[PDB]
Amino acid sequence: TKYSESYCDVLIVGAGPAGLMAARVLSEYVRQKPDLKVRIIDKRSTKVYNGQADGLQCRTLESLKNLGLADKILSEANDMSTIALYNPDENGHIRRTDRIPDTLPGISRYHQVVLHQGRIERHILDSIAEISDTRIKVERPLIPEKMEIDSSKAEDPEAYPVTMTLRYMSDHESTPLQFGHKTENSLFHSNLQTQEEEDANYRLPEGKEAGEIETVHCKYVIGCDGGHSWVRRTLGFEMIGEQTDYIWGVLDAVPASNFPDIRSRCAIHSAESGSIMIIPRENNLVRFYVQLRVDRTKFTPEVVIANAKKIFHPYTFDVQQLDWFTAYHIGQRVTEKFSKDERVFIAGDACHTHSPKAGQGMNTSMMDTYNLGWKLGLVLTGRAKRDILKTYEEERHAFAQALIDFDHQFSRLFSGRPAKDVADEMGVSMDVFKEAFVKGNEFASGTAINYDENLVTDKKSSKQELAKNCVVGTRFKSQPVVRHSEGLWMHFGDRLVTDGRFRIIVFAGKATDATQMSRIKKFSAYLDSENSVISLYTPKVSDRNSRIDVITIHSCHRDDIEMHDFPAPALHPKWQYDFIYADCDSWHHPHPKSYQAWGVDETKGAVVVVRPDGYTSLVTDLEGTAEIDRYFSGILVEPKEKSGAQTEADWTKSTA
Amino acid sequence: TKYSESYCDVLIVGAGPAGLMAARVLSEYVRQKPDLKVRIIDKRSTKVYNGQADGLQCRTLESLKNLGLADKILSEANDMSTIALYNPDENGHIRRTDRIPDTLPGISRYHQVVLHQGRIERHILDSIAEISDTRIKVERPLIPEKMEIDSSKAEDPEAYPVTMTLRYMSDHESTPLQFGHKTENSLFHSNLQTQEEEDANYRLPEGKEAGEIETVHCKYVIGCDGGHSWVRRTLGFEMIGEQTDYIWGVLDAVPASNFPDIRSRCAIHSAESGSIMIIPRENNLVRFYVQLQFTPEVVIANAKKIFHPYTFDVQQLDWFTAYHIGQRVTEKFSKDERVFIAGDACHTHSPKAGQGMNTSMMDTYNLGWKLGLVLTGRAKRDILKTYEEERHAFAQALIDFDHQFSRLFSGRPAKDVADEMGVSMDVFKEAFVKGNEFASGTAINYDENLVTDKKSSKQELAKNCVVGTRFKSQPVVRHSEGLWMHFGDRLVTDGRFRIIVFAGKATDATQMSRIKKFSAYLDSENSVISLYTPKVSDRNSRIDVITIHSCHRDDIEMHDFPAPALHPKWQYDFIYADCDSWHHPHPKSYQAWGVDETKGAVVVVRPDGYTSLVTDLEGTAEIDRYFSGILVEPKEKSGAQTEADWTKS
Ligand SMILES: Cc1cc2nc3c(=O)[nH]c(=O)nc-3n(C[C@H](O)[C@H](O)[C@H](O)COP(=O)(O)OP(=O)(O)OC[C@H]3O[C@@H](n4cnc5c(N)ncnc54)[C@H](O)[C@@H]3O)c2cc1C
Ligand SMILES: Cc1cc2nc3c(=O)[nH]c(=O)nc-3n(C[C@H](O)[C@H](O)[C@H](O)COP(=O)(O)OP(=O)(O)OC[C@H]3O[C@@H](n4cnc5c(N)ncnc54)[C@H](O)[C@@H]3O)c2cc1C
Repeated sequence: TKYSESYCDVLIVGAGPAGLMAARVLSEYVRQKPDLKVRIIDKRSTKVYNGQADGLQCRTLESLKNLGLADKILSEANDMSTIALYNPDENGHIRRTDRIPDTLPGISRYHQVVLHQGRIERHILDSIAEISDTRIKVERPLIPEKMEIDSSKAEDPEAYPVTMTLRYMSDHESTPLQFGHKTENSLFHSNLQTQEEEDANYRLPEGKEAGEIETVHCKYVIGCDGGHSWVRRTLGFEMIGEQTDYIWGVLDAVPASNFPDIRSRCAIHSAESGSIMIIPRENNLVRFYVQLRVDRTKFTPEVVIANAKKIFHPYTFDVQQLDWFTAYHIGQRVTEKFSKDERVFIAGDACHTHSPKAGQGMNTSMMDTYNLGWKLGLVLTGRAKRDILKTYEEERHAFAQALIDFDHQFSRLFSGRPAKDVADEMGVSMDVFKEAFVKGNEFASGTAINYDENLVTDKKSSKQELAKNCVVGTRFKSQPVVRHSEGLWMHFGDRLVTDGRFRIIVFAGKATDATQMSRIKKFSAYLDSENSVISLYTPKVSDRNSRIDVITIHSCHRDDIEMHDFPAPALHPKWQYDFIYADCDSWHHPHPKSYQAWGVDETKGAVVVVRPDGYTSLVTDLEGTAEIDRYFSGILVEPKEKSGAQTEADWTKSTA
Repeated sequence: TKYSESYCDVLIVGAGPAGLMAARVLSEYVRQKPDLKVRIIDKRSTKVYNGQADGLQCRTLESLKNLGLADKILSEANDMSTIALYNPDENGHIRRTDRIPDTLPGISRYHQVVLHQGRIERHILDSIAEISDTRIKVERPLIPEKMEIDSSKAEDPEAYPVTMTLRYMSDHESTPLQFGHKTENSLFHSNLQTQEEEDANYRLPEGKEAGEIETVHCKYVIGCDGGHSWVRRTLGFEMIGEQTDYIWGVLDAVPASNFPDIRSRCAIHSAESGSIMIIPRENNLVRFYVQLQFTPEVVIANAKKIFHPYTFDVQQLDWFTAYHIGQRVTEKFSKDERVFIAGDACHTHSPKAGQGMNTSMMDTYNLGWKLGLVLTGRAKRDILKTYEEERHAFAQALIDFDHQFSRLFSGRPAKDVADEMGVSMDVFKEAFVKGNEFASGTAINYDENLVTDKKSSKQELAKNCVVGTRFKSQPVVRHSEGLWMHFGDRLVTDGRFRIIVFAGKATDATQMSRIKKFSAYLDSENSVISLYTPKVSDRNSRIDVITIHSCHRDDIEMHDFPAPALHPKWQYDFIYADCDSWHHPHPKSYQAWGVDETKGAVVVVRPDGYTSLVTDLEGTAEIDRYFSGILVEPKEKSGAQTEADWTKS
């Protein structure tokens, strides 16, 4: 009945974790250039709880911290702390054989935590509201009906190569089934749903007046539409993998059990009834993953509870209150392609589906659009070349394959029967299981990713040895530093606010040394010069740390050198105190030995280039200014009016 | 005139930090007994929005944490970290001669932080609304005109001995602060901002008209009306002390300076122009206390002289004031234990160690729980005497400290070794370092009194848990999942007393015998748990019994401790361990608490977080006697524990 037409820079299809992270990242570029139009749609109402996830891993939290979202999430989430392993003994009774750390010591300053997905979303929704000044909001219930891509306009910055036809649904079309169960349940969301049903349930019924069918001309489209992604199926992107018939059930409940480790993360392998994974949650809840075509109507809590009782034998297990529940089969799926012309992208469950044994979904799916987001943002504001969009798929698809590989094995070890004795070859070795879990915990933290050389990751021009624990292509790891301004001891990763800027981390080394200070001054003379990356890439009369943020971490105690002993304003910006940090001893903490943790020489230092994303992309010395120019030349687009050579007088000397 | 009459349990005059903290603590007793009527009024139309008090010290933050208000505050406040001391050369040039820590290492897990008073107020206002489920609201602008006290009714529980006559003020009769609420650029609004903005409109409680005069019959009145207190003046309590001729100015600004330590806390003694104290704040602001010889320009001119030769300009100005160096304190804090005073109303001093808001909230944090327990029929009225016994001596020590410190800060630095009129910079440094212990608020030691029992304690069983001092937090490992945490986070301030059971080496058969015997006491018909928890109420709801043992959690289970006495049914915030964990070494917390690792001890902590009794597992008679002098037995006691051990099938 109503036919409409409009244009937009980005269309995000799906407002789950992936889609919302995409919106949150894009919001920053929308605030810098308010003409940009970024829309995000969902086809579901908010009346049926639409979520299922609860775990946030180490690198997700470091990233959320850089988006200003971690402290609010951390004030409510639960740190499970320990993984207690339970398996049958001589007589087949389950007992605790071991305990391993839920997060690996030293891997990150943030530990994995768990929290209701709806609270995670709310926090991301508030941030989007703030960063976009309420301008970007989820539109629902809306659903794409057609997608037409003109591959001949793909490299044209003025074109709108993707035409999306959206249908405005009815409240009833947008409401998912609940299969007759009283308890709020996300068996709709569940992966037992079929993509057929996913499309069939939100379909314009028969007595059918689409309320409105909108023709949206888009520069870019991001498909964050889940497991059965319609965006993926319409691009023709196959998905390799096959679903087992191992079936598990999920209970979010306030338990009433004598199980000694009911409040700890646990793995329970029973002799013959299946496994359980306990995920202790906030506010007295505990999540239970209980091992059990399937008729979802008959899939009740009761069936799941009866099976959990068998697995817990001889400990007791009862539910005091049940908030939600689901079911899922064990299966792994991945696509080979994440992009169609670097115009239509898929992210999140749309690209990779797997079991929840290591709670990786929401994590990986937000990290996908955290990666894509800054690349799209720089492209959209005219700051970076379109070729950086190829790095999305280059970096994230290999990661999804490694994710599916890890889940493939971990889910099967988790779902198999434990070996009775050593001769029982077709049982699961509990020692192999422990080994897989410990090894899986490094991968599952999200902190071990190493991106292969690409347009925004330059290994070839790097002297890696100058910063040995700052491996190009890996996340720039936070380490404690002492802010020079007042002596505040802090995690340096707090300083890397994600807002589209690249960083140049200047490890000034032993700045009191006359020879080292000569190198530092020469580097700052480069920075101040007419054609440095600072002068070239920061728009005329804009702040010189507004595109490329130049931060100095030195090796001296702050009693031995002043901030004004560093070049001003190249390294010591006028009346600004978030630029000079020190690897030294402080009132409440010992010398953190951060240069050493970063693998950098304490006397000579190094220069490390970090992406907007927080991933190290270049490692050189203070003399490697040509490698810095070349790195930025292949990525950034020069503003129409450049800042040019630094013309301000040293503010620390100047009399007023 | 419209006239009205009503009754209330507590009337709080003054909605500054003191009053708000009183409302916040009383809110909990109101939630437990919703008939209680607690009101809080104020003569200013709106809350403060800028400047004024800005310092939060260690013990305040520990307490705020126990009230669920520290993390919100910490997410915005600034930790000044260092104090840089500057004094003149031989040629009279100011230079940095030293740096000392802003918070003393090891003194607390919280460091002093700074954040203006409007933010604090916002936060205690939101807490109040949440705990009291919006029932307790600041009524403003209203002002008392008369107070009549009937001392012959002081000990009658049913009486309303204090009659307050209140007047509803009009928008234009209330005096607004010059640096008021500032609308936020943009369309986006968080709730702080939204709350801030409605708070910024004049607005009598509903139906009330400016001019309306209300006669309020009160059981209790708390005057938190500030340095010029109308309540203290009406009570006739003399503000004893002297006001010097030293005058200082204050600037809350975004500075434009080449001073190297502009973002650090600093003390600057200039040769002949006076002193400066720099207090580096949140969001690029810096607070400057500038000694004068009025408007902001006069204060800037003087700061330029003191900073010579460094530059000093103001990029933006958020607030400003001037005051005189002076100290004043009352001898009494209470009239019949019916009308109390708290905060600046009892003690005023210079802001050199930003003690005002800190001490004032600690006053009503102390008074509050005592009033709360009396009002809910849980404690006897005699505990109210301990407010004044504890807090007035502290106010006297505060004025004594400020008396000396403000004078050292406002004097001209000694040129020579012979310059005796001048201030010795070495004496100054000593005073500051020694002042920092006091100013943390963590060294208070209350004298023996009804709620603090030193005589019946065996202090040696817990040597760093000195009766009368705050029960210091120490890292522990929650046994349920192995979470490493500060144990003080567990002492939620909500009116409960704690019994901290240091179970010691629980795997020892002899030690477990003592533990079980203690738990048999707890479960017995006449224990403090059975006597003081109402029939069918949770047995940790009045006296909260927490167990901290010395074993690793791989060596003993939670269900090896008596259930439900020490291991409550399906509840996992009771058993903690002094052990090694995944991310931290063994904290050595028993040793930090000065408690024997094998034998343990039993420490009783007040609702307030102050230790009040130290004994051993056999000292059950001392525990009974301690609680019998304080608590009132409910009409229907819980009696002996009758639940089966829930851990056994
Ligand atoms: C039981 C269970 C527990 C899990 N636990 C965890 C855990 O703790 N940690 C973790 O990281 N992961 C977990 N996962 C995985 C995680 O839930 C998903 O991987 C994650 O939600 C993927 O997010 P997404 O944004 O890509 O897609 P989804 O979360 O599926 O969201 C897609 C969104 O797009 C919408 N949509 C779909 N089709 C259309 C359309 N055609 N048009 C418009 N909108 C559309 C939706 O209605 C939906 O809001 C768990 C999964 C399950 C099954
Ligand atoms: C103008 C000013 C400037 C200050 N500057 C500083 C500074 O630079 N540094 C520093 O550390 N501290 C400063 N303080 C001191 C500090 O703010 C207090 O120590 C702290 O707020 C604790 O005080 P209080 O709660 O007891 O009283 P206050 O904070 O004074 O609050 C008293 C409240 O009661 C009200 N009131 C007063 N009379 C009546 C009445 N008759 N009826 C009803 N309500 C009434 C007021 O409107 C006020 O809201 C300043 C205080 C003032 C008032």
